[PDB]
Amino acid sequence: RDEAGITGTWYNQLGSTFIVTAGADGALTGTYESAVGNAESRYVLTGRYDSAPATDGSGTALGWTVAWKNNYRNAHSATTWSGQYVGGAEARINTQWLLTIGTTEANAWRSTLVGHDTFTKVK
Amino acid sequence: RDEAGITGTWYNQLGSTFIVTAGADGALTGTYESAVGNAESRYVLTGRYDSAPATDGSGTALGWTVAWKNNYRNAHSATTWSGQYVGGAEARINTQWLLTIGTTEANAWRSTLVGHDTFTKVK
Amino acid sequence: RDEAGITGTWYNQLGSTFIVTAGADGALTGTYESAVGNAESRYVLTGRYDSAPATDGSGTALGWTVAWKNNYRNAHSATTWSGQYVGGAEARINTQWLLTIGTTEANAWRSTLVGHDTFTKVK
Amino acid sequence: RDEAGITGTWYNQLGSTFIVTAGADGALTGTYESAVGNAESRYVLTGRYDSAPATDGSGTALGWTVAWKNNYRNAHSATTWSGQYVGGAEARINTQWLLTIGTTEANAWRSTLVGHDTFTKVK
Repeated sequence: RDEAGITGTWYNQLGSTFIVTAGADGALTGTYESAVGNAESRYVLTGRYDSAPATDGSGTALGWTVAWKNNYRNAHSATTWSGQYVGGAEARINTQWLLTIGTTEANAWRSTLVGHDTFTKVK
Repeated sequence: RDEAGITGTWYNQLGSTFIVTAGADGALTGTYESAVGNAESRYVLTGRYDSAPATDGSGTALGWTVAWKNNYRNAHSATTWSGQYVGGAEARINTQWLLTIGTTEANAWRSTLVGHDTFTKVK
Repeated sequence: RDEAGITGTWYNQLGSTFIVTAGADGALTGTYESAVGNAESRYVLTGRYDSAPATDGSGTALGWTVAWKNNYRNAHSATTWSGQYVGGAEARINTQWLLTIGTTEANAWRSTLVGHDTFTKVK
Repeated sequence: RDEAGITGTWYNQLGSTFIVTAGADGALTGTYESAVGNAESRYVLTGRYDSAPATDGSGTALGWTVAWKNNYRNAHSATTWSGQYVGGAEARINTQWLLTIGTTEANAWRSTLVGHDTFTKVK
C-alpha cells in the first residue's frame, strides 16, 4: 500500500539521510548516513513495515535498525527507529529511536540514548 | 565474534520466543512469537548487530524489528528492540523496545509503548 | 539562573498548557492542563531543575511529574517529562516524557507510553 | 490508599536508595542517593502518585524527578522516573526513567539516557 510512498530518500532534522526500499512482503532494506555521531558514509539498514495498514487514515507502522559498523568505522552501537509513515502532500516518517552502545554490565544503566527523528522527502 | 553466541532460540520474561540467525555481515534474520498482545504464531524479524565488538568485555550492540503482520493477524504495529548481547555461562540479551501502533495524526501522541525485555536461552 | 526564564506559562504542540514557578532551590511547582487524553482542567505538577547550569551555552536540565488526578477525573496514570530549558529569543523546553497507566502485573508490559513535547511561551 | 505502602526506603538493582514520603494529596517528597554516575550523597526528589488507584488489583501510577545538584556536586542533569507501585508481600516499584544532561542544541540528539529501575524494600 505505502510501498512506493515509503521507498525513496528521506532526511531528518539533523541532516541525516535514509535511502529505503519497501518490499511487497513488509521488508525494509536500505542505507543510513548520519550527519552526527561517530559515523561516516553509509550503514546497512534492515527493517519491517505493515504492508496492509488500517484504511481509516492511520499511519503505517514500521521500524528499522542500523548497526554502526561499515568499512570506515565501528561505533560499537546500534540504533532502532520505531515510527509511522504518514503519506499525503508533506509525507513524513515520525519516529522515536533507541541507540544502544556496547558496554560492561556495570555501565549498562547508561548504555542507551533515546530521541525522536522526523523524516521528510525534502532536505 | 558473537555470531554463534547470538544465533539460536531466546526467551523473555513474558514467555515470548525469538529464533535468530546472525550472519557474518552483521545481519539478523529470524522469527518472533509473542506470548502477549494481538499476536499469534511467528512474525518475520530482521535486524543488525556489531560483528566486531570491543574486546574489553563489553556487550555486542544489536537491534531488530518485527512488523506484527503475518498470515493470521495484522496488529497495525511494529516493535523495535535495541540492546546488547552479553555472553558467558548465563548469556543474555538485554533490550529496551519501542512499539508503534498505526494511528491518526491526532492520536499520534499516544502511539508508542516503551518497555524492556531480557532474553535468555533458558525458558 | 534560568529561574525567571523557566517561570511562566508554556504551551506544547498539542495545545496543552503548563504554568510553572521555579524556586531558587531548584524546585518546580505549577499546574498542567492537557489538551488531550483523559484529562480536564488543572493537575498539580512538581519537579526539579538544575539551578546552576553549565555556563557554556548548554541548556538547563529539568523534569516534572503530573499525576492525572484532580477533582474532576482520575486517569490512574502519571506522566514525567525530562528535558532542557534553552533560553534566548525563542526560549523552549525540549522534553521526552513517560506516561505510566496503573495496570495488573500481566498487562505491565503495555503500561507505558513514550513521546516528546516541545514547549514555547507562544501558543 | 498506597500512602503507607509507598512511604519508606526503597532500593534498586544498582544499589541506589530512595527515601520517600507520600502525602494524602498525591505528593511525593524525599531524597535519592545514586550508587552510580556523577552523584554523591542525597538529592532532593519531588513527585506525584495517584492517591485513589483502581481497586481491580492494578498498580498505583507515580513518578518523581531528581535534579542532580546538591552541595557536593552538580551533574547538570535530571532524571525522571515513571512507574507503578505494586503492593503485597514483595512490594515493588517498577519504573522506566529518562535522564537528561544539559547540552548545546547541536548535541541535543544525544542528551537523554533511558533505562528501567525496580525498587524493593529489601537491599
